[PDB]
Amino acid sequence: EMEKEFEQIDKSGSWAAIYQDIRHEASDFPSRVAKLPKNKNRNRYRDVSPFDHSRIKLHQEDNDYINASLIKMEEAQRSYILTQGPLPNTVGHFWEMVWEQKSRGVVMLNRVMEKGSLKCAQYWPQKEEKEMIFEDTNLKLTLISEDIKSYYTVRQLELENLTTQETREILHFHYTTWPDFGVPESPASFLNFLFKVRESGSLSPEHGPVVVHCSAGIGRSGTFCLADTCLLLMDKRKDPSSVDIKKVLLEMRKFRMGLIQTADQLRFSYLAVIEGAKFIM
Ligand SMILES: Cn1nccc1C(=O)NCc1cccs1
Repeated sequence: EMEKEFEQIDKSGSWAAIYQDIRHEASDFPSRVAKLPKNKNRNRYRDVSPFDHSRIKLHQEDNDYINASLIKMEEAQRSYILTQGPLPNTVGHFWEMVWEQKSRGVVMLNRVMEKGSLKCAQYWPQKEEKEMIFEDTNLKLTLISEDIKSYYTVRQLELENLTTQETREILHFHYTTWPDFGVPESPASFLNFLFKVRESGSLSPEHGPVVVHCSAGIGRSGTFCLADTCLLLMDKRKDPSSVDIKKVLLEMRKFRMGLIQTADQLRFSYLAVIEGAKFIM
């Protein structure tokens, strides 16, 4: 059981060592499409690429590329799209992907500015009466409502396909309090946030996969999916303590490289799952 494993690694301070074994065991697949020179300005970080086998393809004939990966967790019946924070020139691609994949929710785990640099383009409208048009992908986006709480903001958005005049409601879940450095002290507000996304229906098989992003789409985004999948497997299995976080992380790393960036994020993922298990048992 992971509670005992947590105390062991913690008391022995072996987090950097566990983390290195995961790094060495992790899959490596080709990322040829990401490295094409025509896609250079579609990537925020040159060292963070989707694998060709799991990459999301845009349905535009010109260039189908976006830095986004489909993570398919077969046993848990959960899918997620993990992507980078959009760039100024990829905001239209981002919303085209949301439209094409029939996603109901967008989960954002970063602020637009952190450590005095831009981590993400401002890709949603700030006021009801100032809608955004993406001319390149023929989509209109309107802020319908905004509910600001202490740790997170939920926004209702209307996305309209200008080509067909269909409209969908998208929920934007914005976790606003992840610190500039390190991880939250307690996983309580992160768990609260995860239960709010679950309650919305955004993670349900009726809809396309939820879109999850931070700046690179591997660190905080990784923590989100890892905690959700681990807690769901504890509901589903005859023996809840058969759930090995390290195994789940390695299975997720077959779909996108680098998920969980630091030993601190690994420790925080254990803590979130251990604490979340109390609300689930
Ligand atoms: C145009 N270009 N040549 C090489 C790399 C790039 C590029 O645009 N990379 C992504 C980012 C743009 C601004 C912040 S990050």
